[PDB]
Amino acid sequence: MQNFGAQEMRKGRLAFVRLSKLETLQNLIDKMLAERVFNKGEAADILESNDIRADIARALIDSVTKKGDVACSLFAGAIARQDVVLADAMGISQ
Amino acid sequence: MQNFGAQEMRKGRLAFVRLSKLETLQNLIDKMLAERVFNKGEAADILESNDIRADIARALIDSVTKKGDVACSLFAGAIARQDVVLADAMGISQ
Repeated sequence: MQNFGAQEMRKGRLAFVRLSKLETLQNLIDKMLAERVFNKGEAADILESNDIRADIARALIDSVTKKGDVACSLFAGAIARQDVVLADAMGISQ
Repeated sequence: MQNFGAQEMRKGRLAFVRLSKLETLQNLIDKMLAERVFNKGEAADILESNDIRADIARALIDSVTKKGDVACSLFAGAIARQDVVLADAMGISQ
């Protein structure tokens, strides 16, 4: 441990949100599962960010589609090379 | 090369939003940058509007803070062991 309470964690919040790397966040969450601070449901919730994920997907595919057929065709080739199942669900050749 | 234009891309839109993994999405953004489909400004619009990392960080530190001082102290201990810059910025000594 360290002697560092909730008052001190509130004062450190902005730095933590700004500066923490994603790899650090995943390890911290695993460490709080190992210490029994989190149960699996809580860790799952913290990790889940499907709404932002889907919003990234909308922005990406909408930016591609606006550029027309040649961009869409490059995009579809790249999807096939990245995830075969997603390509197949979309109608893309593999 | 595929011939997979905008029409087909719109018909696969809902599958792409629901089924894409986050790592796929980040890879595709890099690929579309590589292919000169995007300029650096476009690839950053997509990502900077939708920071999953910041979302995970806020949910994490707020779960810990609400559990009180022991949990906060364990959390601070693990931060110090992970990232010395984060630890220094938040007031944690190491």
